[PDB]
This record gives sequence, C-alpha cells and structure tokens, in this order.
Amino acid sequence: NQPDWADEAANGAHQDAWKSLKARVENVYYMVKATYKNDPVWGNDFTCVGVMANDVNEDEKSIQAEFLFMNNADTNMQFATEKVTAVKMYGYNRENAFRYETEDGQVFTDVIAYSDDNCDVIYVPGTDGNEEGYELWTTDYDNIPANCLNKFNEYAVGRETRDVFTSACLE
Ligand SMILES: NCCc1c[nH]cn1
Repeated sequence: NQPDWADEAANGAHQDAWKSLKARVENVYYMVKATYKNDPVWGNDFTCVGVMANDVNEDEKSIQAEFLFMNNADTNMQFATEKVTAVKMYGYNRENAFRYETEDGQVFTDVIAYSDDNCDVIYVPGTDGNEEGYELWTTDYDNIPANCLNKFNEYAVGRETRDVFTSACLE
C-alpha cells in the first residue's frame, strides 16, 4: 500500500536520497512550498524553513542538519539541529527517504518523491504524529526549477498549496 510514484524501477533514478542529503552540505535548501500547515517541531502555520548539513558519514549515510524556521508562536527566527539518515522505504533497494532524529529522540521519516541536483519533492506520509502532505525544497528560493515544481504540482494535486520560504522571510 504505497504512492503510485513509489515505483523504484520507473522513478528510482530521480529518488536518490543519500545524494539529496549530501547536497545540503554544499548549499542551503529552502522549503519553498508545502501542502500542510503544521509540523510538531516547526510549529503551526510554519514559514521560512531552511536547512544546511555537515558531518557527512558514508558508513551511516548520515549528516548533521541545522534548521532555521518561523512560526506563528514567535516573531523571531528559530533554530534546531537534527540528525538525518538516508533510509529505505516502500521496499526500495537504494535509499529513498530521510530519517530525521531530533535531539529529544523524536523521529520523522519522509520520502523523496522526486529530486534533481538543486531541488526535491518530499512526501510526508503522516504516520509520525503529523499531517500527510508534500514539500518542495530548492537551493534558490527566488528561482524555482520547473522540473521539481511540475512534479510537486503533479503529485500534490487535490490539495491546498502554500508558500513557506520566500524572500519576505529575510524582510
Ligand atoms: N516533514 C518534516 C518533518 C520534520 C523533520 N524535522 C522536523 N520536522
């Protein structure tokens, strides 16, 4: 029981999670759009989510990730550090998902629906105590790649899309 884009033979070539994780070491990834409003960590009506990574561990397929975000609870940008590991979901043989672990031990496992060198479309299954939905991440919040944007809009059909990180975040 899994999403129709979760077909490794058809789409695995564009679902390389470890490559996508390591890409966050070189450039900040900004969550430019999502289909859901709340996250247990980032808050309610969260905006302005970005992430950068370091501490690449090839043995573990892990990085350390520093996040920035805003929510309707505080006027100021918030920050958090989490471990992220590339893992397998939906029976894939090559890692296609992100396993985030917070400092308090809370785990979130999201799936790479589509990725290219500077952008990702990530699916949140909604089984972590959170809302099911999609996310669009890009290295440039002003210039959004059409390939990922089209894939996001395709897979996220039937929902309400909203903006998360935009230039307004930097006032
Ligand atoms: N879908 C985002 C899950 C998450 C990871 N870390 C904090 N929240």
